[PDB]
Amino acid sequence: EVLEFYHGYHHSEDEWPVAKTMRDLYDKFAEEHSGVEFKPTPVNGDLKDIMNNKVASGEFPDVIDLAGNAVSLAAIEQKLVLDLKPYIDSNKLEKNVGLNYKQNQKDGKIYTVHEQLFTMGLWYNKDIFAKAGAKTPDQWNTWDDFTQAMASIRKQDGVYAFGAGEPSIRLFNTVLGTTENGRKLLDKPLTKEGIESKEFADALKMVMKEIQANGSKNAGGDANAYSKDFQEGKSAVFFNGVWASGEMSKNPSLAPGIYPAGVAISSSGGGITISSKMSEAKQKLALEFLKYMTSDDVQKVIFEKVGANPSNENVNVKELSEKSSEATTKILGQAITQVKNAKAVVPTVSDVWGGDVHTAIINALTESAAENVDVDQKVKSTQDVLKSL
Ligand SMILES: CC(=O)N[C@H]1[C@@H](O[C@H]2[C@@H](O)[C@@H](CO)O[C@@H](O)[C@@H]2O[C@@H]2O[C@@H](C)[C@@H](O)[C@@H](O)[C@@H]2O)O[C@H](CO)[C@H](O)[C@@H]1O
Repeated sequence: EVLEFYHGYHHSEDEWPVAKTMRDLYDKFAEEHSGVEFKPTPVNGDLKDIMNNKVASGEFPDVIDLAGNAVSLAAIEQKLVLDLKPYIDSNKLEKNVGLNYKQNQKDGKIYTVHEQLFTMGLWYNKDIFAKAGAKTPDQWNTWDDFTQAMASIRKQDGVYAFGAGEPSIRLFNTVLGTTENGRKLLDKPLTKEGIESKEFADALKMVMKEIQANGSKNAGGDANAYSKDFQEGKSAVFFNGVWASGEMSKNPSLAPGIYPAGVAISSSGGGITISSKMSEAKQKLALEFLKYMTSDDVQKVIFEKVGANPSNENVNVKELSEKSSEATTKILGQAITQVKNAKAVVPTVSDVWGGDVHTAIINALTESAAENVDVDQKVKSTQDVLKSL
């Protein structure tokens, strides 16, 4: 028997050393293991496609690491996915899964566990801000402070303010969390009245206006294609998580911050997700793999080698940052501490409202960058699109 494990760590160690570290973690589990063999399969392209193509025709990949992506809602309805909570309970792994335990709980059931937490503030270039005379992220008490800082930076040439596209939903996600009503919207699945909802409409409009001011030229991509520009000093701010630290530590000009009014993103994300339709032996090896990726020793590697925030609460991130000589581990701990000490913390749209709502909002924010789009009627048509899904 073969247990197929799909992940997105396909990168050569020369393009992203983290991928190689992860792959070393996986086939070390394979060598550790009986009558069922573990087979890691690195996916080049969309991980959601592997899942969704199997969900159609009523199946599921044996094991998939969704890497922050949300579980298919159709997969849960058809119970293509195993409930992980009994095994966690049961093997005393509440602390090992950390934030996943409460946040990935859907009616007392856990369908996915992310070994790396979706801990997300933002990144900014200290030199570009200083030169523009722009308020740094710690000075952004309101949305208007952020937009005024962005306007100042655009008065300089050679640099654009920020990358828009996928990163622009992080602005929507956090600006919604600026009021109590917006925060409770992100506590439940999305409803028609929630879409409509002055807070939902205002957030949409604020961000779209800023994305349009940011320029249509600067909305053609995802976070991965904006990272290079930021490392090279071509942009002022970069909306990505703490896990960016390894790529970020190379340029000492760039620093962690969080979003206006002291808001940060703190969610689990989708992670290790396992099929319901397997023999007893490969189901228990798959749960053994969850146990492994979530163990004390692996999570130390998750923090120290992989520059990410571990799900395991037994790993002392601060003390490890304390005793490290690594620049990566230093700003990693700094970035995590900022999110942990945010005035308000929100989950990702993807986690709470699902992958479809995530994608629809990203598309609408991207489309709004076009110079000929009226923001008011775009907001209205965006909320028209959300109600239908
Ligand atoms: C769902 C989502 O918004 N994912 C974005 C995000 O993903 C990264 C985080 O989930 C991080 C947590 O520490 O783990 C990273 O592995 C993950 O990166 C992505 O997934 C892995 C498996 C690889 O395929 C990576 O190349 C891929 O980026 O952040 C990235 C940018 O850092 C993207 O915006 C993702 O869309």
